[PDB]
Amino acid sequence: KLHKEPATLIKAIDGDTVKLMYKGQPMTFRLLLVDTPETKHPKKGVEKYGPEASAFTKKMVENAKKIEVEFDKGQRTDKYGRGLAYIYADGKMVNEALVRQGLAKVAYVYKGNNTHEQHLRKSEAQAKKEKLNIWS
Repeated sequence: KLHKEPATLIKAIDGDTVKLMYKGQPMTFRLLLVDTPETKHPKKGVEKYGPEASAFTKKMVENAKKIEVEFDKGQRTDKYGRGLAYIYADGKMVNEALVRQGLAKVAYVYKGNNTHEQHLRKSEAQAKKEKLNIWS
């Protein structure tokens, strides 16, 4: 069973990454199973929908009264030291909201973290069927 833990927003970084205060310290979290268009790498620069995904994530965590983190059953940090989790804002999963809104594609599973992959896949399919944002 996965369990949701409280966290406090420090700052939204990109569509896919947020810095949170988790169990007393600041930590950067990378959202599990989602790939959003980036607004940063010196390679490609700022991909289409990058700014929208960013604004999307930022709005969601910034207006939340409660942010919760949910680690999966696989590895909990990437090679860069980022926590790999599902993030919730007032009980809504940000990971899913991005996918459902056509602002992220579902990523390949990473080292056993697949609890919500099917759920995300369904949402992606729906966003695709609606030709939303990225799927437009």
